[PDB]
Amino acid sequence: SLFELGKMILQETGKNPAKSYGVYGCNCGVGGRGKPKDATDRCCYVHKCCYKKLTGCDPKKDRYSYSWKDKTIVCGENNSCLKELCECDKAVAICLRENLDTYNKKYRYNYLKPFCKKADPC
Amino acid sequence: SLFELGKMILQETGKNPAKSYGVYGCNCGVGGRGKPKDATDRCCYVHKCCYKKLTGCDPKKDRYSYSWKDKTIVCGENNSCLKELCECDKAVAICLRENLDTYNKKYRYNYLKPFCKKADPC
Repeated sequence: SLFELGKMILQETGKNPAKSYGVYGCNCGVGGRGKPKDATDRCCYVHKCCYKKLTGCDPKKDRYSYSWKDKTIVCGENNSCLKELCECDKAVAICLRENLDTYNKKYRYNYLKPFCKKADPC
Repeated sequence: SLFELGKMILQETGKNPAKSYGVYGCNCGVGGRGKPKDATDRCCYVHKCCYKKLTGCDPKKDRYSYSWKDKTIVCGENNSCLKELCECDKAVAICLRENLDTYNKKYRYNYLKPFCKKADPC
């Protein structure tokens, strides 16, 4: 769920998930996908695409087990869907962190997501 | 559109709309409605309901004219839906502004809007 996702992003990036990625670019946070504005945004793009593919569980609300072991998100062996969900979340948290170097505050508070160029299909 | 809306919110509240109301509470910013966390959130609640009554225009993207006259949002005539849209946006900007005094930064960055109690029907 967003609980785990939020925590992962926090654990990885060291950033407040909602603050730094709640309305970032065309893909981070709620809204759907749009043309990624940068690497950070594409993390979220990929992440949402990851969600799209998920069947059998709710990415937003379904809880799952993961742990923070040796500063690594380790998804619990939940079930197939929740594991994928966890891995989606882990991936984006890692991705967001990996792309903190190009994280652009200019993209941080995007009130204009619907005006993002349409996203390619996932 | 979110251009006018954001601008209205800015003009009324002085606040960066996406920062302060992009992810605030259960109702502000993208996402839908939820039980308002407070008066600010309830503005957005009312706003989103206001949107629900619109037909013939896209509240997110359809631009419309309004002027900032005597520190008042004055909706241009536009057309019926855009006028009504503008009035929705005006109302929430005003409401957001009116409720700055209880604007709670602890609701500002809600990564968990899906976990908000379900909104009442509009």
